Amino acid sequence: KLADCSSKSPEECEIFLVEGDSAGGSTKSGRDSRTQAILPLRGKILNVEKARLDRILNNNEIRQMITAFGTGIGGDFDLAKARYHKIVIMTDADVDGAHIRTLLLTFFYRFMRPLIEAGYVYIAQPPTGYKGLGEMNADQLWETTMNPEHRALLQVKLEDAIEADQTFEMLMGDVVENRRQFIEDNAVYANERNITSEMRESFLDYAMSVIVARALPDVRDGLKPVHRRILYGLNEQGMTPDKSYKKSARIVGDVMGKYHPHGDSSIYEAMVRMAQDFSYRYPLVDGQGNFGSMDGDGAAAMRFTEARMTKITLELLRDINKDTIDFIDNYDGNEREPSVLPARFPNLLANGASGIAVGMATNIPPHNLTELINGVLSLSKNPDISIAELMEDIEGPDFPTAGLILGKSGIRRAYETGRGSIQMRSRAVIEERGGGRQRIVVTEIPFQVNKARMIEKIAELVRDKKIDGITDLRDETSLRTGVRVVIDVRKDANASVILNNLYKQTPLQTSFGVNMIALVNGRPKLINLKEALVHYLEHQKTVVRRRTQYNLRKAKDRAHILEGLRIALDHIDEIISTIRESDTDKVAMESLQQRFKLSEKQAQAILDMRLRRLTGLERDKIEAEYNELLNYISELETILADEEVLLQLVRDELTEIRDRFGDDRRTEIQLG
Amino acid sequence: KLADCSSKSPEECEIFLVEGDSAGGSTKSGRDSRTQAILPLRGKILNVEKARLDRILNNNEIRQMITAFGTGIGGDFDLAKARYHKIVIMTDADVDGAHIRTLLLTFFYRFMRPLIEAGYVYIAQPPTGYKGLGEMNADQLWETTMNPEHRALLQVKLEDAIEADQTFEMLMGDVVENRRQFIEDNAVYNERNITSEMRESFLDYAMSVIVARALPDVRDGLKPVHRRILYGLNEQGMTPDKSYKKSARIVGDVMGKYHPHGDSSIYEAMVRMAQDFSYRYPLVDGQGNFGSMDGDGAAAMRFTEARMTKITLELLRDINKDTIDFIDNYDGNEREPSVLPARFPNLLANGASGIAVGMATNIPPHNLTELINGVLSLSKNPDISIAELMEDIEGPDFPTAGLILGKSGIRRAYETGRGSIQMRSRAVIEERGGGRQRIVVTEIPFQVNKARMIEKIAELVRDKKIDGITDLRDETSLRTGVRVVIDVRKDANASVILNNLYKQTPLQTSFGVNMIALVNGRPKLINLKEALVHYLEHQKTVVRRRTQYNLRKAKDRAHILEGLRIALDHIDEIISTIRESDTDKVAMESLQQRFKLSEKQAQAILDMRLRRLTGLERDKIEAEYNELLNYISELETILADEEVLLQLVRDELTEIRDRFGDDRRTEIQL
DNA sequence: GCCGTAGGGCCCTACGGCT
DNA sequence: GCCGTAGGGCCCTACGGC
Ligand SMILES: O=C(NCCCN1CCN(c2nccc3ccccc23)CC1)c1ccccc1
Ligand SMILES: *O[C@H]1C[C@H](n2cnc3c(N)ncnc32)O[C@@H]1COC(=O)O
Ligand SMILES: Nc1ncnc2c1ncn2[C@H]1C[C@H](O)[C@@H](COC(=O)O)O1
Ligand SMILES: [Mn+2]
Repeated sequence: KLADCSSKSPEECEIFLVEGDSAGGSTKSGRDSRTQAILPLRGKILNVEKARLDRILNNNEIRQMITAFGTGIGGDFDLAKARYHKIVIMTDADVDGAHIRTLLLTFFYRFMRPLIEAGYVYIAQPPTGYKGLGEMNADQLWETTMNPEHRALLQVKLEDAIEADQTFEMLMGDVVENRRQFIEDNAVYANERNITSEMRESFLDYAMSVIVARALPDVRDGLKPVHRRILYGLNEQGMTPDKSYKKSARIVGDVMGKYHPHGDSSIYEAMVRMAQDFSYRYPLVDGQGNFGSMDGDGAAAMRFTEARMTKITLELLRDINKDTIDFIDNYDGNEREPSVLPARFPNLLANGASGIAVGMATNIPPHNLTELINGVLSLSKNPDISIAELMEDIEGPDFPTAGLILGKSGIRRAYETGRGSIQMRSRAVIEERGGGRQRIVVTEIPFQVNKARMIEKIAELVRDKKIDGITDLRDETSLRTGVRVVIDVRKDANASVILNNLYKQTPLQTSFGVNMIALVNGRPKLINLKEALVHYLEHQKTVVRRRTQYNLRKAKDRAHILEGLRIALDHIDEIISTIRESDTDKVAMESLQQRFKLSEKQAQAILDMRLRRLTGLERDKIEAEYNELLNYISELETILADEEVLLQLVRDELTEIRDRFGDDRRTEIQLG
Repeated sequence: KLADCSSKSPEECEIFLVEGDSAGGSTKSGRDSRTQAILPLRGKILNVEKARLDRILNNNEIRQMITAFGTGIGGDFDLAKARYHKIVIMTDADVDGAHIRTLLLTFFYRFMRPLIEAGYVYIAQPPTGYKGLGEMNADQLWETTMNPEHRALLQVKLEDAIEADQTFEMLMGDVVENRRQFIEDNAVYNERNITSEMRESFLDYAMSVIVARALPDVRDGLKPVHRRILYGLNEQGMTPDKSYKKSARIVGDVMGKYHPHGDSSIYEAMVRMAQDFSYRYPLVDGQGNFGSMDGDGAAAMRFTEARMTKITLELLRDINKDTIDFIDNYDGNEREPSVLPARFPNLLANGASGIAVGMATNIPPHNLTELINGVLSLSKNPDISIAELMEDIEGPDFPTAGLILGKSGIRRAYETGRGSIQMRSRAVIEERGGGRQRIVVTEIPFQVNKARMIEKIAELVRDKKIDGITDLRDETSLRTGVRVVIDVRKDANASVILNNLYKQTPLQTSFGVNMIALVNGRPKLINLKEALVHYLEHQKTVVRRRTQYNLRKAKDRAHILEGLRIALDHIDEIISTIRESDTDKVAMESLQQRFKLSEKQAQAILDMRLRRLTGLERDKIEAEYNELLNYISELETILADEEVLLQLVRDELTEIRDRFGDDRRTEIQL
């Protein structure tokens, strides 16, 4: 793995650390080989501030580095035996390289301090706008970043042992609470180097990145960027329900050239999760081929699979090209993307969310679309509606895997505060199997409980004689039968006691521990149910208001044009003779505007008209269209005038989603 | 790996063998778990007929299959110890599936023969046109392939143990000539019998590899996966003037439209085309880490970026002018080119290597200036000898430079299509001070890993097989270019060590020329005069069809323009006519009726916008027709005479030589 | 120790002809 | 034992809560 330099003279040799081999080859092809050694790593390195010494010292990349440096570590560390006098960090110019970078400083800091103290450690500054250094051309990497004559290494300064320790303790250490509070305080949601300055800046930039632009969903359409991009990716290449499937690999290439500069499996498996009906309560993707199973199996590889939108997914993208939502430059400015989807149903809650961020994490369960909506409706009529009153409509989450939820206290605590624990329970019955003996039949398991892994924890529990009663465990699941897991019982054993044991002892009963965080105005926030429904319904007010302002503007732009087309066709031949006497396109435009009182666009419209638009009935079609538009226009000014009318539309259109898409509660909420 | 079934009665238990987890996942889903086990393998299993008995038993997949059957092997076999009374071969429905099939049988037949005797070996029948079984939903894989009520299996039948021994030895044994002679022999361009499957299946594989994988086309020099690559770039306008599109987009364009195969096959093959130490006239221009002379792979395709070079435009030039026959891609959803115009002789310029089935090919690059001088000579002399030609084309011309030792292998190679040609690094001895010397190498042979080469040397010094060396450094720099230094012990002879380096290490290597290409969709060993004769014949046709095409299009455009011209003449009559027809269709009939126009001159008049009644625009129409009229009669000239035509191919060939023709890199020492 | 978006990469097979 | 298209798949790491 080590491409070493040739000179064995420490003082003038330096070593570069890079994220892996894609970067290695460009750095090996660009280095001055005499004095510069290259070490590739393997992406995210161990956080050593967190992991203990047996893990540390048995980690492949740390070993190589210690070896590489010849210094030993900790006590043993010694500065004379250093094989290089410049150890240079040179990670991707991206937030994930900024993190790797803090992961290395932490490591150097806890095991190789004297090294930062002799001023041996440096950070390299490659130019932004590449995905990794494996995207740079050889010379260019060398010239802007590795050539000792034009390059700009930041040398790492340690100024205060006290400050440094604390810094590290907070940012990299296991206590999430002080790392979280570091963020709230410093976050702004919109050449020698001080190691504390660097650690603080670099980890923040990564945290703020992970929080707003990765791991947590938006309140308004329920999605995290990758899902938004994918789903935006499909829409743009109209890979719609009524059209045939399309190749998983083209979709993912497209999405990764255009909206998502992250790896292909982070994206392809995002798309798969959206296709699985045991993951999404209302699947957003339609899946052709092997897309996984409840025994944890991965999808086929993405050359085999094909996909397109679910019908429900169109209701997220409806009204998108009517100015409803702001577009933003994508990562490289060659392309535009939606900052949010219209989302004509409350996605966040219906399909829920799970996500791990920094200094926090989120976990929102799925719900039943019929309930949500009826709930949104009640609140549309009563801004003061209480949480007791919402749970008349929304009984509680509703899993794609169904099963039971034991009681309303947890639901209640979690809808009131955004936090609470809900005990999920498999659907199990006890039934006879002939010969005077019984069995347990579970046919439904909790949400996010791997069945084969649960079926092994059970086998394990009987293998290790921690449970008396069980005579055989089989998995009789199939497409025909559905999920069917059978557990025989030994003759005469009570089977209720045995089932109950399994609930306490196995994932057969799991706790979903709700933590309803989502992105409210690009800043993360713990919300309870009413907050969530309010932001969403605030979002629909803007989606309809803006679609209607759009249509009105469009409608007026048209009627102006028909005002001009009417006049052509009412003066046709003197229009024709105006054009013919004139030589250039501009001089014609000059003459019509002035002659028949036109605007630029009208004259322009008149000049773009085909002769087939002069056939006889054409005049009338026009007049017929002008009048209906005037009507139309009037209506849309009604709807922007009266807030109640505006908010009455939203309902109507909401009432129509429910009608078309709403389905029966799957998960039962036993009480007691 | 094995997903077992619930029952322990082999009676009713059967086990389905698939390609992997892409395919196993869709099979695990669709199965009846009671009676139906699944062992997923991993791609091509070892060919036992060419393997050693130690290797075979160590082999992971082999072992899992043995355990699965639980019957032991050879003399320790036991038919009463069989865990499933039906073993089912359920591979992808593609040539490689077939291949894997044949391989699996070979294992069965050599070690578990009594399993085919006992009637325990079956072959499943998934539907065709899926890349894998993983492309299939579970339920649909169940209704077709796995459900006892609908599935149509084949019980593999052994009939004659001796034709089956001769047959396995022939197809899967390590003597090509028989296997080759089998393809030639058989090449055309329920219950089942084992021999009869083996021939038909191996033949489906071999034939696929030979015509649609491993062998270039004598016309454009391209394997299918390269051609598809260059068209993918064309059909996304990824041209050199435009910026650099991401490697993942292309690779994804190509896969789904064109090439139903692994994405690492594509990207690596597009990679090769960007590297200036591999291609003599690099076809792809890449932004980022594209590998090294030291064996370094390219960077992952999420990072790298690429477009056409300038010279690939020439391979593609006029592709869309019906210069070439399009054909239906794999799934019937797109059109892809059978071949590219190839406006310079790519096959020979960039050369080619591919390991086929029953045959291989290995052709070297050449210098484009000489190649084109060659073709010119041939155009004005059909009866030119390989030797005449050789006055133009000295010999090959590697992109890595170096020295060729002699002309005899070359001569041989162009007369017959086969020969050895000995390649040497360019190397020189020079002082370093103090009497002492070094050896400094600067170009190295084609296809030689500069790193592997150095290590080999370092192993030889350490093991003392080579004497008189005191150091060994690679001082290659992008700035100074390739530079390998070897420090001779004082007083030692440097020229002897050197000729010792050339005997023992890749410093000298041989290229074994073997010029097998596809001539009319059929694999053939050709020679220099045929490589160039089949190229010229392709130029004649490419250019003749374009100039035909270009004439059909002008004559159509002329026609329409004679329409617009009549409109402008009688414009107020036209107005009149159109205003007094209620509908378009009634205008259309009246306009044709009225002014003696064809159906198309009328639509185009109905289409004309008004802006085209302005003075400039009027003149614009008159310019187009006089110009095009004159163009037409030029096209008509060319087509009238084979010689004016041929001379055109020469003036176009000459232009390209002029523009991209470059200096010789490899020296031929007499 | 697993839920799910992120960074990062390596190894078995077939096939032919040269060494 | 390498060359070059093909079949096929696996492991490490961060991050937070339970
Ligand atoms: O970026 C894309 N593909 C990347 C190829 C991913 N390889 C897929 C298979 N890989 C591996 N699979 C199993 C085991 C592995 C073990 C070591 C290294 C790679 C492995 C390594 C990564 C892509 C493909 C098509 C369209 C868009 C992107
Ligand atoms: O690395 C092994 C393979 C190499 N080798 C080169 N050429 C041959 C041929 N023709 N046959 C066998 N091996 C060849 O030599 C090394 C040792 O050989 C084996 O054990 O295979
Ligand atoms: N809620 C929980 N908290 C901590 N460990 C849990 C856990 N659930 C399962 N485990 C397993 C994982 C490890 O095998 C081991 C201890 O944790 C550890 O050291 O990583 O126990
Ligand atoms: Mn429990």
